[PDB]
Amino acid sequence: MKLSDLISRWIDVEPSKNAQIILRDRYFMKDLDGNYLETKWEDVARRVARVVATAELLNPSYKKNEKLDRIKEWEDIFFRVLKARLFIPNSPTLFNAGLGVKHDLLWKPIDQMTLEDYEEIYRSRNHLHMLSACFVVPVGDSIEEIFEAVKEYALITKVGGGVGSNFSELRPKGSFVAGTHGKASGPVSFMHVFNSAISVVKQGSRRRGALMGILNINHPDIEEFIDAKKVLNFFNLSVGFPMDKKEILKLYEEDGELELSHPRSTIRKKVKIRELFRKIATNAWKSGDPGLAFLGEMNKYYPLYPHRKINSTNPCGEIGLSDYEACNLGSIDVAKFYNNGFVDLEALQELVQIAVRFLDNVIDVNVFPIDKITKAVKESRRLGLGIMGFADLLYKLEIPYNSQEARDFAANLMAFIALHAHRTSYELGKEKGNFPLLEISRYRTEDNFVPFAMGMSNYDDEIREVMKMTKEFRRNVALLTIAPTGSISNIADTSSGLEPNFLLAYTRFPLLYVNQVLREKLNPEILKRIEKELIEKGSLKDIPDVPEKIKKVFVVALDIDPMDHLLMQDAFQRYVDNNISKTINMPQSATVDDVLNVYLEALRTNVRGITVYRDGSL
Amino acid sequence: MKLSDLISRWIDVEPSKNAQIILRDRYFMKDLDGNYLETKWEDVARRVARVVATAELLNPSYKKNEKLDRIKEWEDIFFRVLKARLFIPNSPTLFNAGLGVKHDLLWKPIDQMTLEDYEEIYRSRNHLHMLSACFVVPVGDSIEEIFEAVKEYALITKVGGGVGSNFSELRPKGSFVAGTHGKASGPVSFMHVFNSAISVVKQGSRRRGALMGILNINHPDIEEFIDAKKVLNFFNLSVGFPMDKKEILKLYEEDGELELSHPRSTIRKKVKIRELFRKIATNAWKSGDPGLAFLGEMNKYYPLYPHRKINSTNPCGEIGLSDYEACNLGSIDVAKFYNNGFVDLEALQELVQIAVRFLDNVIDVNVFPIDKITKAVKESRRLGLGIMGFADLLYKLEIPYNSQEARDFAANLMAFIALHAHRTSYELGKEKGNFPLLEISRYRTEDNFVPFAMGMSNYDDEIREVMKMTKEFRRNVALLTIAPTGSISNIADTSSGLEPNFLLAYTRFVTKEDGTKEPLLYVNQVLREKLNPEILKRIEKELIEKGSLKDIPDVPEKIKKVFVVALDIDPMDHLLMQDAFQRYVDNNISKTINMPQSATVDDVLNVYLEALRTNVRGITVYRDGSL
Ligand SMILES: Cc1cn([C@H]2C[C@H](O)[C@@H](COP(=O)(O)OP(=O)(O)OP(=O)(O)O)O2)c(=O)[nH]c1=O
Ligand SMILES: Cc1cn([C@H]2C[C@H](O)[C@@H](COP(=O)(O)OP(=O)(O)OP(=O)(O)O)O2)c(=O)[nH]c1=O
Ligand SMILES: Nc1nc2c(ncn2[C@@H]2O[C@H](COP(=O)(O)OP(=O)(O)O)[C@@H](O)[C@H]2O)c(=O)[nH]1
Ligand SMILES: Nc1nc2c(ncn2[C@@H]2O[C@H](COP(=O)(O)OP(=O)(O)O)[C@@H](O)[C@H]2O)c(=O)[nH]1
Ligand SMILES: [Mg+2]
Ligand SMILES: [Mg+2]
Repeated sequence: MKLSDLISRWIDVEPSKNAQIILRDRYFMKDLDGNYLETKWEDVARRVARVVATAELLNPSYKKNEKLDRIKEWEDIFFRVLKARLFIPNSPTLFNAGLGVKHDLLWKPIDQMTLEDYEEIYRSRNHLHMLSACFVVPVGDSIEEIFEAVKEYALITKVGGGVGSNFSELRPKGSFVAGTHGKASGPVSFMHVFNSAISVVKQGSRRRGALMGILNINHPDIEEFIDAKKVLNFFNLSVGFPMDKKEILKLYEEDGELELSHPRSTIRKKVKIRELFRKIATNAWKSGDPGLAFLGEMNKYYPLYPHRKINSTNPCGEIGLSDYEACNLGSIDVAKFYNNGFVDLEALQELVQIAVRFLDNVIDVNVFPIDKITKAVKESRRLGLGIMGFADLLYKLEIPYNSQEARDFAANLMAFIALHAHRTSYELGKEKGNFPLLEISRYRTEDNFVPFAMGMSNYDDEIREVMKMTKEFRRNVALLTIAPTGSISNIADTSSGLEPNFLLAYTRFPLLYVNQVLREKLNPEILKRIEKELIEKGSLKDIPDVPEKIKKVFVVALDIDPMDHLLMQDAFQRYVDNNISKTINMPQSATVDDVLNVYLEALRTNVRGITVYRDGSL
Repeated sequence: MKLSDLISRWIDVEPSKNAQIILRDRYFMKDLDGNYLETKWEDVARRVARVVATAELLNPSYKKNEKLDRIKEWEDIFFRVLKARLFIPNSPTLFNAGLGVKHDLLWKPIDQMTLEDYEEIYRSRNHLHMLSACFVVPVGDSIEEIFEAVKEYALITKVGGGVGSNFSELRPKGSFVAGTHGKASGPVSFMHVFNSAISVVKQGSRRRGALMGILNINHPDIEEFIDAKKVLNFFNLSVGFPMDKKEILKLYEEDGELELSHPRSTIRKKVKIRELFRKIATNAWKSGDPGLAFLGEMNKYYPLYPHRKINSTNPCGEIGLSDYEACNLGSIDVAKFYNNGFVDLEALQELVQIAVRFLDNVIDVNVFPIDKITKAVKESRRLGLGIMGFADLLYKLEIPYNSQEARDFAANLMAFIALHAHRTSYELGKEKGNFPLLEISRYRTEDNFVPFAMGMSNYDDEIREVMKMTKEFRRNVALLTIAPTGSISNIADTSSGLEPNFLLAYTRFVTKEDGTKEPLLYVNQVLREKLNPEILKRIEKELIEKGSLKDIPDVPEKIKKVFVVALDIDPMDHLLMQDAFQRYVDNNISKTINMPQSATVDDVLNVYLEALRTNVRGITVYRDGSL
């Protein structure tokens, strides 16, 4: 079906009461005195679409004389997709689009818009007009650099961004400090200062700080780092693996030793890699931190490596970013593309093309707090297009999430999306200009460069042809992710990212969500029976009656075993150029060795990082 | 006697074994491998003298034909006074002088020095060559300004400076934040972040962070602030009074109210000033914090006010500084100037002269971490010349510290030092050029401006004359302080600043090798010389135990009266001695008002009230046994 007719299906479906509370609470724009300027999701869609359409003012392919018609056409299509909740950008785009701009321009009817109105919108965006969720900044090994970075953390946090750093440049605890003849405090002690700073800075009532701290497996303070969260309450922590995954897997299998060293310390030490891994797995088993960051695997597929390098991810791991790089995200609700036993690929291809342009346009109307970041974004134009609604889509297609069928479907769907996103990046490079760094990237300097592993779809040959075409034109260094969608999936009334539903019926903090696909499928009588027990047991697994069929389709996170979580992550990652947010859920009864086995399988798969969470742990 | 004759008396006297421990521990320079580059006090005096003499390269009054000779001469006199421990600069001058300079230049015989050698010393001073103890920075009401200040605190602490700020620009807790539609954390919450930063920064083993935080009495978060230290372990805290001390005393006497308010907040509150005072006194009675900072009184005597403004002190209260301003200090051991019943003013006047040139030269070879600081110091050239050994001097003169005799003597001594310091600033402005802001200062734009209150000396008229002469030539905006001298008085083997001796005797502990802790027994040297050694051996047990001579049987009354220690002296007598010095000091004064364990909160309040009537610029109290 044509997208415009899909839009018609969804556009007047009202957000749920629960989603409306969330919107009122933090997304509807208020004036300085606290009065609402927006009361409905329609108003947000209008505002955001108009602001992001103003980027077309910069399009060199439009004659000054045609610009108004073209801008209005993009506003209209952005508005309709957004109102329908077929695609939603990351929260900061929703919170901050239009800041600075006269209230009489942000919601005015589109048929009244003049070229001067759009110019005024573009000009009046203020210093807070920050629309991107993901940031990385370096923390160099000096007091100047550490405290400049603390300042950057605070500035990013204030405007609503999530920021990560690799702390491995900081010399280990005890190291000589030539300047004072002293002993260095080490990275962990400094991370405490970053945490203290972020305890007092937030985006008001809308968004607290969210941080990632990485320390590399071979740093002399790695053991202290691994136990650091056992304070650092604003940080997620992951262990960094800058080397090849294969090299580290081989070391483990051969029971080898890892040399812990640092370039500006005499502190050296040897540790058995198996012991280090067990220490990680033990802490993860207890508390869920730290995760693993396969930085080597990110750089393997980074088109600008090795003249730029990925040293860190943002807070939830989904984008690997070079120093001072930021990235804006957005997600398609693929559950809205179910049509009579199939995914409507006709309409999906159309939305992927719109979505890529929208995310690319956000770069042009985004304002960052630090010039180095503005520069890094402009040079690379990395985007993060992903999906949400995946688990609910599988429910509609009657596919169990824990099955090879599901995984082959996921690979093929992600492959389709990736083909069309990259084809769109080609078209935009031809239309608007290539990203500045194309010439020095592997898209240009190499043949047969592909930014992901592939191997699980018949789209692969077509994907290879497109990548060859982008030697010539390419708007964006990379285009895809799967994010947590912790808030936007709630706004869209759909499942989160690629995750299975955690529960089919449950209350969040008033009350209560109950899976609509299940409500629409399960016998409405055999439903009011079981319901009490389902909220009690948290699954259908051993409720009797309840058809087995409904049971096998309507699985939740803890019905699905750790390896089936992991292999789902791999199926998607083979067709994602950035990374993926995935929690490997594990039963309360899992052991430390069960965790280690997830790590070893992860090292063989194509995953770029790992997060585990053992039920009942925290 | 001539200063050269006094120098002869002291120059070959080495520091006590006690002082030598401190020096080896943190004053003797080491190479990157840790090997000692210095092993005698002599070696430190050579290095510092040579570095600071290097500033004479910039003296525009010298012809290059004499320049080597002139430089070598100041290096020589600097070396002799430092070696003798007659004058010693603040610790950071001693720790950092010569950093960046090739080791072959800092200690080689002076007769091997060429003008190329001095030029190279000047050129190779590195970014850690920081020679000043006292800093103030602003903390403006924005996330950007707050975290820029946090960084500044880390950079200053790294190089071994002590820093203060007034945090009153920060809007009170719960105030609107327009950029986020949020609520402000308030100053105290931010001060916790500064403390956290400084928990991980220090000048190696030499020196931990030392911070001052001031909040003004009409800030709406003042009550929270007053109780904040009852965490902030690197902060001293003082309450700021930017208004006239008289205005505050009058509000108190009338039992009036203060309106608390802030320019970036809508909430205002009225509080009884007596209630606020009792809150301060109760916390100080418990813990020693917060102090009082009479900012208004400091600005009363600030020659650049209101063009520039003192909003805060450094950590120990002794220098009131404008934003980004710093100040280098040094102190004269006046105990060494006793001669046969009198102070040797002949030799003291010559040393004042040398010392003011030394301190002014430090500015020229000092490297700061932040350009705005370099600028502020260059524009003002503020110095902090003070004294140590004062308590020991009184013992030698057989004057009780707790007496009008002592306070009269103090005022006269400080009046004399002030006279000849400001005279040498005149001579220096003529030789080297005036401080850039002389023009806009009250030394030019008024008649009869004097940067301190006077009123307790024969010298007042001559001081008035010197200040008039200084309308024309003046190298320095201000010259004088009395610091704590917590380390340099140890190196000099003398009493600390203007403070009385805390104890006349205690057990010192020496690391033996083998094991222990060899207990030695320290008795005050002047007491050792006056007291019959038979008696001393008899009473010293009891003297260590009781921490005073006062109730020891068969110690002569004259000895009891003269050899007083801090807790023998009542709080009013502490306070009035502070007033006597402050009348002839252009910056402020470090003084602890010691209070007996038996003092009440009412007794603390009465100290604060008497302080409002005297000429003191701030108050620190410590009640024995409170912490
Ligand atoms: C000064 C100082 C540094 N450090 C750590 C911070 C950085 O990780 C590292 C170096 O900081 P720096 O600020 O670089 O110290 P430096 O340049 O004077 O010494 P070097 O030439 O040997 O670099 O030392 C502390 O932990 N505490 C300190 O007091
Ligand atoms: C952003 C933010 C500010 N503050 C405090 C820091 C400053 O004392 C004060 C101002 O911060 P600013 O950084 O100046 O906030 P703003 O400029 O966006 O808003 P305004 O125009 O109202 O200044 O608020 C917090 O306590 N928490 C915060 O998250
Ligand atoms: N500062 C801050 N950033 C967050 C927070 N939650 C998410 N982010 C950022 O947004 C990214 C994507 O998270 P996602 O859950 O998809 O956000 P949504 O767009 O709000 O649904 C994270 O990886 C962070 O970079 C938060 O609470 N605070
Ligand atoms: N950073 C830091 N500064 C100090 C310390 N002790 C003193 N200061 C600074 O030195 C100034 C004068 O102190 P003083 O005790 O006379 O120092 P001394 O020269 O070491 O004897 C204080 O007022 C502070 O500003 C310390 O331990 N750390
Ligand atoms: Mg360094
Ligand atoms: Mg502001």
